[PDB]
Amino acid sequence: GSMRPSLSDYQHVASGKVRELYRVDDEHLLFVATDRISAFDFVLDTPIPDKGRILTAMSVFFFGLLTVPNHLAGPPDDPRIPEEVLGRALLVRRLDMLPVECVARGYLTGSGLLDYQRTGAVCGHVLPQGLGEASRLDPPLFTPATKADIGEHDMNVDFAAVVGLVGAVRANQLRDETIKIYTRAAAHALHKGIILADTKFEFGVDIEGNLVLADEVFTPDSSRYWDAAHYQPGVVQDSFDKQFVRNWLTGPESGWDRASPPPPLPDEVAVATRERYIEAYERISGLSFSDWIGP
Ligand SMILES: [Cl-]
Ligand SMILES: [Mg+2]
Repeated sequence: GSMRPSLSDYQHVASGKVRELYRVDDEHLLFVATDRISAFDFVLDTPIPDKGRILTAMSVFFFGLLTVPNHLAGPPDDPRIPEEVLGRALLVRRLDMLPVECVARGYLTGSGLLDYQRTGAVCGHVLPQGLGEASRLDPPLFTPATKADIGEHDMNVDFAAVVGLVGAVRANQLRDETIKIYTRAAAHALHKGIILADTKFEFGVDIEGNLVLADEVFTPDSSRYWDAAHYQPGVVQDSFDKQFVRNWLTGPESGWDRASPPPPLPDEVAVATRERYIEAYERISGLSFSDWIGP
């Protein structure tokens, strides 16, 4: 119950599209989720109320589910967390981050599908003929990418590229852990009626050289969430979380031409989206979001 510090007491160190990172001390960071939401590669003007809190709750749930070491350095109510960001910020260990976007795909969609349609391959994996949109990939594929321009899409790379980034043995480890963790999480979600079609992890290494899962894990921003009840290979699957937002923006009311920066969302669309996040979280975790901490 020690008096919580102000966020202004920490040094702001980086800023992403919907996340923020603060230095707490030499060895610790504060990892903050905002209520911002992105669609069609735009951060939208309208925040989704409680999104940050809900996605934080989701990450914490999955870190608990998985056996691999992770960057969490205290509980979700740790006194080092400012009141202002309570429930949407975690106290974490500083790590030497490995510059590889560790992506697993259990299903063929997005840039993976496009690469396959162009080349017959994805990230060095030569796939069977006859696959298409939302085809199941079994075993799941390790489809690493690297971050690029401020700017552009992530660049899909092959295993050799990853070896050149982190070392042969470490690259093998990245591959193995990514597939293992995705496979476990995917089966868990599916059992609850939610497909995790793919996911992106970042790992770092601690002072001793151990691999440590960082960043956020298995959120609908880092993973494609689909409703299993409606899964049909061969057609584009709806985003579990973002479909109401997408339909509104590209629909009759928005007055926005997606083929040529989107307008604000109706409040009713934002509240409905908040409800979809809570549904995803509760169904997957078996927990109640009402028990999740807040200011
Ligand atoms: Cl993709
Ligand atoms: Mg997050």
